[PDB]
Amino acid sequence: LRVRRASSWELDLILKEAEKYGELLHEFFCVVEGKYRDVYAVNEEVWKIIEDINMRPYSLGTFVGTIRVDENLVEKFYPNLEFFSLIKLEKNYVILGPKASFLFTTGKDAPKEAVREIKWQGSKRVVVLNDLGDIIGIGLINPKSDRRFIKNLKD
Amino acid sequence: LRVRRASSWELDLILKEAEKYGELLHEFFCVVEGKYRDVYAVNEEVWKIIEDINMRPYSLGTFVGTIRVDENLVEKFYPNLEFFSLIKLEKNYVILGPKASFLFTTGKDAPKEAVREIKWQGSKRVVVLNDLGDIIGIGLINPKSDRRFIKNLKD
Amino acid sequence: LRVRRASSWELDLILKEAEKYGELLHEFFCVVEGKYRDVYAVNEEVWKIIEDINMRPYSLGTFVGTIRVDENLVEKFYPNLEFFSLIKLEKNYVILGPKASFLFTTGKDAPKEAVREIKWQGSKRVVVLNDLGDIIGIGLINPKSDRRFIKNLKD
Amino acid sequence: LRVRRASSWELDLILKEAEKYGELLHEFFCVVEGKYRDVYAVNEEVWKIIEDINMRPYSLGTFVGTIRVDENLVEKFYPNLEFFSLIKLEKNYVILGPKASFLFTTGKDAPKEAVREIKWQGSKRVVVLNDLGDIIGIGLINPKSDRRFIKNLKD
Repeated sequence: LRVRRASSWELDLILKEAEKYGELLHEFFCVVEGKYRDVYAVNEEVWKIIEDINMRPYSLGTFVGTIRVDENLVEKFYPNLEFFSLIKLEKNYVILGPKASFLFTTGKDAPKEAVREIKWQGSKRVVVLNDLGDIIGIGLINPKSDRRFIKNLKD
Repeated sequence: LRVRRASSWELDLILKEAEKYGELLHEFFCVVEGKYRDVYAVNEEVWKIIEDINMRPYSLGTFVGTIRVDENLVEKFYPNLEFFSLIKLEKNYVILGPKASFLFTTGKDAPKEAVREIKWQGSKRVVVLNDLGDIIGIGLINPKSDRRFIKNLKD
Repeated sequence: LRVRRASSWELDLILKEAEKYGELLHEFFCVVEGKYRDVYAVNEEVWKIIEDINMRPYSLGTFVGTIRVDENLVEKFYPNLEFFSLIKLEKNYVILGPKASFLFTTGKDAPKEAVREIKWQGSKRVVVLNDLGDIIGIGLINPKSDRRFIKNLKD
Repeated sequence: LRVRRASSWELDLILKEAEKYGELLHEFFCVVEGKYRDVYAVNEEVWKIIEDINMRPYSLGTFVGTIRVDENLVEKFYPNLEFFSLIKLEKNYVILGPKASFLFTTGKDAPKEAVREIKWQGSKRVVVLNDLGDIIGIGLINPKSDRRFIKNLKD
């Protein structure tokens, strides 16, 4: 592993992803060149340090996902759920009732009737909130389906 | 311990507290009559059940604080930090920078220069947010002080 | 959906799994008959209640995995990581150094040189501990390989 | 603020405390000279770095407590609960039943009848485990009392 600050390109990929949902509140990222490019949210100090000193991933901050080239030969940032804690959430989310929220955390899809609020602006992937506004996972909207309207991806 | 649904009075005390900060998103509470009255956020089903069946505190839901009579012989709800996860936060909070946020979680007060945003409407106790908008504790505003502008109460 | 206490057979499937690793410390389980049989660790009181009163999964306790029929037409309990918190761990585990432990939590396999201790007794799946003895995930031992000796399954 | 590796003396104060309970599994600590000396468990890499580069507390690792001079003018390390995650626990602990464990996490003392196991070797402060062997807090043994045999200190 080489560990470095994120490239301008990589930041844009990370930003593109965050901006599907809202405002990216966190500025500083490092990349761990492994098999794939792992993205860490780092504090400003670590971001500064990493210029002069290689640091191991366990000293960096928070792993928030990976950059890979997808099927279409398009580089994408693939966030983990932790990445979403960096976002002031504004859109492409659904709020589920408490029962459905709970079930969602067990890997269950959510039915449409369980959706209390949806603010959807296009994204396939939506942030799934429980009824307390907390992120419980990421879901795949299934615009046509009812029982499985929000397909469980991550929880 | 008798375990019961919260009284209308007790709900009002709980609501009074939540409404210093925003909208109480959670409706159902039980009270565990111990030495003091412990408040649990319970789901609707448990709230319904508790009518017919005593349940032990470990089956109820989330302990969110205690009702006691304060110094002025005034009954107050004393929330724990968990109570605040029930509130759509709107006011009486401060947002700290990441460095100060971190230190706050170690029990440190926050200086005024660390305050990135304050939406204060009167309360002595403010919700302290980190720079990601997450609740890191409760603070006592010290309107006149600088180094200890937000006194650490809970984190 | 039907929620009931776990059958004798289901308890054996659960116990079989726990006993690969150690002593199952938790006695009481319920099953939620959904698409698949989901297993909840419940407290004794809930286990008692669920006799006379249906409860919803969000009132039950802790989701710990699912019973399904595998490829061999053999019923198996598939634990999630939370299940392992119910086990006094004794065997089929590895302990990783801190660097490898951290990386494991990011979905990385662990190399053999990272294994500080292994107490392996046959199981494909091993509990992966960090250097503090805390469960960080489950891994697939690849006895013959070096770079990917512990294949990451869950973390 | 000055951030440095822990002194030999400070390491002894930390080790003294850990060794009341078992084996300190973590070797590397830094100290943040604030109002008091705050102790951070840091990884080896950070411990190495902190030689040549000041880092802020938010980059260090895990805050585990504070060194202060007590009433007897004796320097002591005061751990927080997180410190105990660094210890292979061997002694000065009690194990509580699940009901009492839960109540303990709400700040309640534990009665003697709730103690399932006690391995006590002298310490006023005992690690309190739940019935799954997980640390739920620290308690003050009140050898002579029954209702409040384990006084709740931290949970």
